[PDB]
Amino acid sequence: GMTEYKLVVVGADGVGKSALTIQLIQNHFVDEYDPTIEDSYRKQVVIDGETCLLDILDTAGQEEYSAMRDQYMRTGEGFLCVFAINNTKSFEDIHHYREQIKRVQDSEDVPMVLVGNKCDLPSRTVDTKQAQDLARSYGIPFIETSAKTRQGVDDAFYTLVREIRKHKE
Ligand SMILES: Nc1nc2c(ncn2[C@@H]2O[C@H](COP(=O)(O)OP(=O)(O)O)[C@@H](O)[C@H]2O)c(=O)[nH]1
Ligand SMILES: [Mg+2]
Repeated sequence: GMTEYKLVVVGADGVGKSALTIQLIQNHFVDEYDPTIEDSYRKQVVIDGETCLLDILDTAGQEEYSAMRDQYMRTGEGFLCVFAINNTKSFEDIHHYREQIKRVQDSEDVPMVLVGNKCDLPSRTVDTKQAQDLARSYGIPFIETSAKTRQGVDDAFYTLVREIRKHKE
């Protein structure tokens, strides 16, 4: 059976969680995707010559009960922690998402990547140094992305898979 990597995209409303997932899946930028919709996506990819499947939950932070949400948070192998480089509050919110992950996983060693999205925008209020400093503090990679231009999108998901492989070895 083809190895599957169960991945979970988390972060504040409006950082580009849906746009990043749809760019990876459909290879286009969606300007408009209902902020309250949480759905999973499955995509076959080749990472360093290994054919594998990514099983991705795009989270929406809604209150309504979802058996699927609970399952992915509990059994997810890797987390993308997304903020927007032009949204200081979304960067300030990252510590909350990391705490939620450690608690549901009951582990201090969960594979994670810090994702700074919307790097196409000039109005940057979160600099590369402060993002690299937070990622260093957590012992995780930092990747700059644009869902709009596709800059760093494969790099973000593929780096998370490389972190999961390391954790499995
Ligand atoms: N300029 C730019 N806009 C983005 C990017 N990613 C998402 N957006 C826009 O930011 C808004 C929120 O995106 P969305 O994917 O709904 O965020 P979510 O709430 O995290 O799922 C939408 O208007 C998107 O079109 C990006 O990389 N660059
Ligand atoms: Mg969304």
